[PDB]
Order: sequence, then C-alpha cells, then structure tokens
Amino acid sequence: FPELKNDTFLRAAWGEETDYTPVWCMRQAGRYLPEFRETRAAQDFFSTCRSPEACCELTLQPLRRFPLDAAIIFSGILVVPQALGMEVTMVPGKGPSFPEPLREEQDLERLRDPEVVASELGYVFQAITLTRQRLAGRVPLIGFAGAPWTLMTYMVEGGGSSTMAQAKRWLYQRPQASHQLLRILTDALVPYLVGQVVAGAQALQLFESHAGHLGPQLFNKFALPYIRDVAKQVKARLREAGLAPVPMIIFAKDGHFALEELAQAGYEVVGLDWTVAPKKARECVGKTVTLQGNLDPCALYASEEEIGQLVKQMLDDFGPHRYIANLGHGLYPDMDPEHVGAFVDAVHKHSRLLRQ
Amino acid sequence: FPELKNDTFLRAAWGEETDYTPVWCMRQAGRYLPEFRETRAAQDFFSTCRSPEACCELTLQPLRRFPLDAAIIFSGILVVPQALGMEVTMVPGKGPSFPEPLREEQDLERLRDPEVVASELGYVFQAITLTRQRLAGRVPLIGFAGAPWTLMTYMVEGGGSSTMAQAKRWLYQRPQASHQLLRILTDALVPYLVGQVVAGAQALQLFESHAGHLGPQLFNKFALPYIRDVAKQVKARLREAGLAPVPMIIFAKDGHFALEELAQAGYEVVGLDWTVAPKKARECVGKTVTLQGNLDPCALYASEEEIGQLVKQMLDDFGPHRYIANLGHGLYPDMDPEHVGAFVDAVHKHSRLLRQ
Ligand SMILES: Cc1c2[nH]c(c1CCC(=O)O)Cc1[nH]c(c(CCC(=O)O)c1C)Cc1[nH]c(c(CCC(=O)O)c1C)Cc1[nH]c(c(CCC(=O)O)c1C)C2
Ligand SMILES: Cc1c2[nH]c(c1CCC(=O)O)Cc1[nH]c(c(CCC(=O)O)c1C)Cc1[nH]c(c(CCC(=O)O)c1C)Cc1[nH]c(c(CCC(=O)O)c1C)C2
Repeated sequence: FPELKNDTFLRAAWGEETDYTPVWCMRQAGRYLPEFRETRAAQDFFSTCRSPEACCELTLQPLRRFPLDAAIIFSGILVVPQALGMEVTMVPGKGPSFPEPLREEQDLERLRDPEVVASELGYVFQAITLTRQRLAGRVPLIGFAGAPWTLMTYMVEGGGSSTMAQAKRWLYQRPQASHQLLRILTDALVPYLVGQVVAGAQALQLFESHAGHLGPQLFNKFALPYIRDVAKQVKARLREAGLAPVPMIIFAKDGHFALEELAQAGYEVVGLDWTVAPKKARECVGKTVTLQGNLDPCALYASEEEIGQLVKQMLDDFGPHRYIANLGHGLYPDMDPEHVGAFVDAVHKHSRLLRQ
Repeated sequence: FPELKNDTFLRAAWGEETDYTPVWCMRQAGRYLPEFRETRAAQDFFSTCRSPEACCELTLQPLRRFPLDAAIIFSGILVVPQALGMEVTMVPGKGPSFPEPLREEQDLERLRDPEVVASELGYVFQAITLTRQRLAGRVPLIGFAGAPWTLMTYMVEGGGSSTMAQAKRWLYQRPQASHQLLRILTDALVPYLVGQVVAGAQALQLFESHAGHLGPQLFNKFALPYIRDVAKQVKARLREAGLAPVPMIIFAKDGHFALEELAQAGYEVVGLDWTVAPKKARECVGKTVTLQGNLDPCALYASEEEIGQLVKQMLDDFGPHRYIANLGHGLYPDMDPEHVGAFVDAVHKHSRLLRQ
C-alpha cells in the first residue's frame, strides 16, 4: 500500500504528542451529503455495501469536502448478523429490520459457524483494499464492527428499541443462551476484524452503541467480557500473522458507568458520548488511554460561530494530550455540510492555539 | 424447526378459505435473476445442487425480492436418475444430457437398487434442513421430484425431445421393461420424497413435465398408476414414522386430457399449464381439489399494467376458493425480475379485492 502521509490520527491514538488535534466524524459518509444520497439512490443499502467501488466513493466524498484526519470505510454493523445467516432489510424510512428475530434458544441453530463468517464478508475486505489504494496515503483508514452485545440486541429485538426489553429478558431469563450467542458473535467478529486489517485497515473501532440500556452489573457480566476478548484476540492473531496491530477504539454510547472498566479493556482509545463531561471522563479512564469525542452532534445546528465556541470549550476541557476530536455520536441526515466543515476547521484552529 | 409464520399457501393447498390468494412461481430461483447467475458462476449445476449453502442461498434470493408465499428448494429433477447410477451433464448452452441413455432392457442392470437412492441424495436433505432453518418460518418450503414417466423420458431419450419417440417406442415395444423401469423410479422416489419431508419440507410437488406426449390411453397405462403409487406410499410412510403428511401437488404439463384422473390420484393440488381454461379445469377436477397455476409464463413479457389485467382475469376465472396462483410453467431466463414482481403484487392485490 501507499505510504501514509498524514498520520496524526494514529499518533494521537497511541498517545503521542501531536502538533494539532486530529478530527473525524462518525457518519461522515452519510445522508447529510447530497452526493451520498445521489450515489446511494442506485441501490438498496446492503447492496451498496457489497460494491467495493460504491463503498470507496462514499468513503472518499467527505474528504473531498473537509480536511478530516481519518477516513472510515463505508459499511454497516449489521453485515455480521447477515453473514451469520439472518435476513436483514433496510425499511422504507423505518431503518434496519430482521423480520425473523432470534427469540428462543433453538433459534441459535440457524446461525453459521462463526469461523466461516469472514469468508462471507470478503466484499468488505475488497472495499477496504480498494479504498486504501485509492486514498493513496492521504489519511488513515478506519475499519469497524458492532460489539457483541449491541449486535445481539439487533438480532433479538429485530431492529431498534427504546428499552431493549426482549434482549434484556434474554440476559435475565436465558443467561446461558445469551452467553452462547455473545460467544458466537465474538468468534465471528475476531476473524472479521483481523481480515479488515489484512485488507488494509489502519485502525479499528468497535461500536457498543446499545451499552446504555445495561446498568453496570449487566454490562460487566454480558458486554465487557466479550469487548475484552475481541481486543485480546484481534491483537494476538495480527501479531501471529506477522502484521502490526492497529490502534483499537471502543465506543460505548451511554456508557458513562463503564468508563473505568473500558479503560482497562485493551483498547488504545475510549470514545465518549456528549453526556459525559470531558474532565470527568479523564478522571475515570486515567492518564494512558486516549479519549475520542465528544461534541453533541446537534451542536452542528448552531451557527458556524457558535460551533467554533463550543469546540473551543470542548478542547479546553479535554486538553491537548491523548485526544482525538469527534462528535458524541454520528451526524444526522438533516445537518448542513458547511457546519460539519466549521467543526473540522475549529478543531484544527483551536488545538493549534492551545499548544502555542 | 422455527414455527411457520405465513401459512397461507398450506391453508390454500388443503382447501381452506384464506384472506388472499397465495402465489409462488416455478423457477423463481432461476437465471432471470442476475444474483442467481452470479452464485451459479462458481460451479457446474450438479455441483451447485450438492452444496447445501449454495442451494439455500439460491432458494432465498427470490424471497428477498418479492413477497412470494412459498419457497421451493433449489435442486434438479435429474438428481434421481443420477442417484440411480446414470451419468448426467449440464451441456454448455444445450441443457441436460445422459451420454449413455438406457436403450435396451439389459441396460436396467446398471441401475442401483431403488432402496439405496435416498442415501445417495443426502445432500438434498441437507439443503432442505438448512434452508428450513434459515427461512426461520417466513413461508413454507416446497420439496419436489420428477414423476416416473418424465424421469424415464430423460433416461431413455438422453435429454429433451420434441416427440419422445424412443421413450414411447419403449412403451409400445417393451411394455414389461417399461413397467420395470417405472417401478424402479417409483421405489426410488417414495423414500426420497419422504426423506425430503423428514428433512423439513412442508409440501411436495411432483413434476410430470412430459405428460403431454402421451395420449390418455398411454398415460393411464404407464404414467397414472405410478403417480398414484407415489402419493399413496409417501403418505403411508410419513404417518407410520409419526410425522404429519404434507400437501402434495401433481403438475402434468400438457396434461389437459388427464385432469379428471389426476383429481382422484391422491394429491391435494393439481397444477395446470396455461393452455387449460381455468373454468374448464374446475369442471374436470371437481370441487375438492385445489388448483394451481396457470398464467402463460410469456405473459410476463407484457407491460406491468398488462400483467395486472391478465392476472385479474385469471383470478376471476379461478374464483377465490381452492386456488394457489402460479405460472403455467417455469420462468424463462430472459424475463425481467420487475415483471415477476408485478405478477406477485397483482395476485395479492386482486385476490383481496375479489373477497371484499
Ligand atoms: C460506521 C457506519 C455505521 N453506519 C454506516 C457507517 C458507514 C461509515 C461512515 O460512517 O461514515 C452507514 C449507514 N448505515 C445506515 C445508514 C442509513 C441508511 C441509508 O443510507 O438510507 C448509513 C448511512 C443504516 C443504519 N444502520 C444502523 C442504523 C441505526 C439503527 C438504530 O437507530 O438503531 C441505521 C439507520 C445500525 C448502525 N450502523 C452503525 C452504527 C453505529 C452508530 C454509532 O453508534 O455511532 C449503528 C448502530 C455505524
Ligand atoms: C424445481 C426446479 C427445476 N429445475 C430447477 C429447479 C429449482 C427450484 C427453483 O425452481 O426455483 C433448477 C434448474 N435446473 C436447470 C436449470 C438451468 C441450468 C442453469 O442454471 O444453467 C435450473 C435453474 C437445468 C435443467 N433441468 C431440467 C431442464 C429442462 C430440460 C428440458 O427442457 O427438457 C433444465 C434446463 C429438467 C427439469 N428441472 C425441473 C423441471 C420441471 C420443470 C417444470 O415442469 O416446471 C425439469 C423438466 C424443475
């Protein structure tokens, strides 16, 4: 692959001092871009995911607009449940659905052996290799997957939920089957994530988007062990294959309660939602790990001037070291690309002022 | 197995009233789908048939496109002659061939004992069980086989024929050897069909695709007895194994002349080609059996609007009761998937209008 030119994001991830704070945005390839909608209009979502050229194009679009310090491959977290043998649809304005969710223990029998999942996800690897070549070293490319608990929620609920009542009913009433499912997911995720690195990914983010529905007791029992196992095993396999392990990011949305434990889970970077005050997060995680985040995505509805001031304040609270700027969650479809631009420029401008 | 969610097809097959008319299409897994061609490009046809995952994928593809009321397992009718010990090929754009057809009585000696055939077809059972699990109760799964006479034609002719002159020359010149062959086929088919149900099939269709080459006299002598024996024996074996018998469909293409006899042959459903007027078929078969069919497959070359009107007329002629919609024969490779979609949507739309 082409040599990396701007490695600021990786240096920050590993905890090195940098000349400025690197920034990227969750869902930077997203509907808020008119060009994203145009490219997507051609296929259904999961078909787009299976076209390496379409994924590469969608990955590159935000970088043509903004000097983001990382690209993230266009894909979905739900490709893993799909590769395990569940049927998923992207519903006309209602989002992802599994019309046949897992509801009893016997339903686990219809899943693939997790050791075959990576082969089913070759298309993601193809997209990654293509995008890495086309980026030509501009910035690092981030690969990603959903975390075991969050993937379980989709598989059991059959889509989004305000309570996760069915998935939590599994944890309390079916603890053994729940552990079985979470282990299947873990065993699928590890080879998938390794394959993403083999294909060219230079960092990995694990999205535990549904962390917040669990308290600490359930999180520690059912989410945390598998978060830890993913990191441990991915790093092991990469080292054994003669490759360099990449920085890994754990993002537990609404996971305020788990920050101390997440800081000791084998990830270089802990990503934060906007509800956690940066200084409190720093106290929780300590001084080695890098923090990522955490601007309220809705802050981008504010004026460009206001966005710059909110960014200044955020950067003051995080301080210059061990920090990668991002939003607290992904961009929303009605946001103005110029305000995303304002966010990026502000992190760059203020982080430099903050150093000298 | 997962509990069946949409059982409309089975209710219709047994002759129960339903809220709408269920529909499926012969060759719904077929070349008209670009994704079918892609999946097939990897192997030769009979090798694809021997991969449970490939068969499951091909079975599911049409359901991802259209709300069909049944799935049919991807396989071939020629797996039975192959399992009996004949060598078959799928010729580069010339279709199935047996380079060493049966031509004299002594040639029967090279066939397996029909009681071992089911064991040779384990791969079909594996595909069925996998597909049943993966479908997760969305719709019922149909298993199938060729009828004895039609299988004989392939075995003697060595492929397709416009006249079946060699196979008919067997019936007239070699009646005893012909009965011997038809009995071998019957004795192979029964355990195969039972095994398909044991593996998860929820209905069975027997394809007498080559019925039309026979008149009534030859059909009644050489085809009908074995059609009857298949149904009787399959139901007996299932009951004796403690399983529930499934609805069975007999489809005699070009079999206008045999409809009265087919209605008394022990099948819940008589399938019709497009040449038989629905009202005349209803008169022939009487009021218990369910009819299946019968739109000219070539009608799908017409505009989506025209397809809807032809469907409306067809449904008017059949009436709402004791009817499963399908084409009169399988989809052709040059047909437009959107027109197949139009067919499905039209049956659903008009059948509901026809009830209330
Ligand atoms: C990383 C990523 C994701 N989605 C997409 C990407 C592409 C990478 C690029 O982001 O910029 C494209 C991606 N994926 C999807 C879309 C929108 C569909 C469309 O384009 O019409 C896009 C752009 C579909 C999708 N897929 C998902 C949802 C949310 C459902 C819910 O609210 O519960 C949705 C809406 C599941 C999903 N997908 C993702 C998450 C994690 C979000 C986070 O925690 O920050 C989740 C939970 C992550
Ligand atoms: C049920 C079924 C069949 N074929 C195939 C299936 C898979 C199930 C899914 O249909 O949708 C795949 C199936 N089987 C075959 C194909 C095409 C080969 C390819 O994919 O290149 C497919 C998709 C090969 C095949 N196999 C056969 C033919 C026809 C030969 C002739 O015209 O005499 C052909 C072309 C024999 C056959 N096969 C079948 C019949 C009955 C057709 C009917 O009466 O409606 C017959 C007569 C039935």
